[PDB]
Amino acid sequence: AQYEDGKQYTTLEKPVAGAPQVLEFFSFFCPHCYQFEEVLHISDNVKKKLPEGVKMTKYHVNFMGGDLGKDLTQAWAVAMALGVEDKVTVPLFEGVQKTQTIRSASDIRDVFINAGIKGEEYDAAWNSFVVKSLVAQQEKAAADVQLRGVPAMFVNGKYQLNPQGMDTSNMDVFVQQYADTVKYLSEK
Repeated sequence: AQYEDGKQYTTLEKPVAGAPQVLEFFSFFCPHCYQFEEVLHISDNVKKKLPEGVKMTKYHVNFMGGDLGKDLTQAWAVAMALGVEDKVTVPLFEGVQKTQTIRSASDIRDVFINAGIKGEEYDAAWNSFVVKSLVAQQEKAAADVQLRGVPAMFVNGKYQLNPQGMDTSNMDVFVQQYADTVKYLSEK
């Protein structure tokens, strides 16, 4: 076949019912994730090829960066609750991996302030129980698929993208193959 289990994807031995259609995991500490966001724009290019009616979910994980890793998962929860993902993703990646100016929750907070979210609004979100369950959702989804590495994408809780089995000579070709694979699995 052209798309083979074990080649461009793997199949979960333990399918996850009720899972989001397209589920992506990342960490602001994750060097390939930085690439995926900054250079390849994977999430965006997957969306451009996905069908109508399919929604895209992205969650942060704890298992990188210790204490600050967990802070970041709560901050992504805040970003999701306030709908400001597209305004903080890049400064968070760069603050953690490029400039190294993010070392504490307060530094994470500065990114949101500079992005124009109000202090009060941020702190209320940060401490809200709606954010606590969003943290819970992120952790649970990661638990349900036995996640020990990122970046990771899952389609309908039973297929996992396998980017190592795609050619990386050409960034652009890699992305389209990646995206086309998701679309394929989507229709499966």
